[PDB]
Amino acid sequence: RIRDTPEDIVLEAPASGLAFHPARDLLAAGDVDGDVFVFSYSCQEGETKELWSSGHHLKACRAVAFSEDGQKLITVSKDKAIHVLDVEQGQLERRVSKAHGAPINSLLLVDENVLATGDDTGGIRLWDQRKEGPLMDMRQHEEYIADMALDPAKKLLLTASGDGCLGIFNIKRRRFELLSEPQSGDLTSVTLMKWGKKVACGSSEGTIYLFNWNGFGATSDRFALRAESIDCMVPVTESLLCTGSTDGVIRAVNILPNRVVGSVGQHTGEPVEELALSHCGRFLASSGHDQRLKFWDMAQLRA
Repeated sequence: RIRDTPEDIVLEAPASGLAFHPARDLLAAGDVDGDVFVFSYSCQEGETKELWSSGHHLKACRAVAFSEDGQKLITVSKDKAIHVLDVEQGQLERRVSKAHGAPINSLLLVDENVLATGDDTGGIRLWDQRKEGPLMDMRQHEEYIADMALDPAKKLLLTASGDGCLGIFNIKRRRFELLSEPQSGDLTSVTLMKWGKKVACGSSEGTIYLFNWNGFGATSDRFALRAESIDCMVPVTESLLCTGSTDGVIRAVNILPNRVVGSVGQHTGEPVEELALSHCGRFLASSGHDQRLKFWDMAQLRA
């Protein structure tokens, strides 16, 4: 009998890296040991299987992303390397060792050639797969790069840091633009909302900060959740996003009107590490310190 969502995936180690394939029912995870798994998921009971694993990283895999063409999975690690794996069978195509001088925490694919990486000391690098060495090396942030987001127009890279600042970098000019005023909370998460008009940042105090597009110096608005922290966010619509917190609860949050819509689900009393949205829009995945990937029905929520 086929369910509304795929069954839970049980892991041997908790995963901070999580991403959905842009055209196939595949979910990638990277774990605290450094291993990388790709799972073929299905709403049919018992039909969700491990497709492949890759154990090439030497330390914790902090982030993973599928290329837009669906052929590659790019991964970054505490081992200070970037990996490029083939989606067919997880074969390592490329390892860039000592890509940063510190552990890498964040990864964003700009286009088929260009990507950004963020490290635990706040360093940003931009890469082109066609060119040896970084396009840009920018160290204005003072603390870890938690998360990054991309201008729809692909001109600006937005960074959320533990230093409490939103960072702005110009990809095309290869330069630093500005750091926001620092917030009291560490900025754990950054996502574009309202057709690219608003930047929403989650904080270590359980606050969502809003910035206006091209008003990046200071917040235009803010509101608190009834949660000690927000540690991950993913947009579901132009007005709805989902948050994960250290209390293990996944919340649906509306933006302007700023309102918590409800709890989507929980990893009972275990921190939520990361969220991702299926290429079809139907499923939210959450990765928890309970060592589970859980799938949530977004059709229910989108109404």
